[PDB]
Amino acid sequence: GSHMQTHAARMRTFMYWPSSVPVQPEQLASAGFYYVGRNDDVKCFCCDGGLRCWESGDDPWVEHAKWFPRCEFLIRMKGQEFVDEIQGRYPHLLEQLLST
Ligand SMILES: C[C@@H]1CN(CC(=O)N2CC(C)(C)c3ncc(Cc4ccc(F)cc4)cc32)[C@@H](CN2CCOC[C@H]2C)C[NH2+]1
Ligand SMILES: [Zn+2]
Repeated sequence: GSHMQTHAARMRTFMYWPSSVPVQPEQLASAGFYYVGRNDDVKCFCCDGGLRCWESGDDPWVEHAKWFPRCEFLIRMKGQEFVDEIQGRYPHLLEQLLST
């Protein structure tokens, strides 16, 4: 999309985020997601991928890589190797583990 490109702008959309959803605004906004204003529906500012029905223990970066692996914002922030491993591809696991 053309909006919500900054972390601060994404955070502002969470003003009416329901307090009972077990995933928090900071986690979502960091992973590129902003609140669309209905239920627990979020969208990525970059790939426009939509996610809902957040569950306790969900990791927004893992959900981003599981559903929208070609997102250029996801790749810039987390790197192609992170996305590959979420997609079940491990030819570069040792180097990944070593590098960090
Ligand atoms: C966090 C986790 C996500 N998960 C998948 C999910 O949310 N995806 C996967 C898919 C990309 C196929 C998809 N496409 C449309 C919508 C709808 C939408 C959401 C936001 C929005 F702004 C506008 C529309 C959701 C959605 C949940 C399980 N989902 C729940 C829905 O049915 C599919 C199922 C697999 C569990 N929680
Ligand atoms: Zn995205």
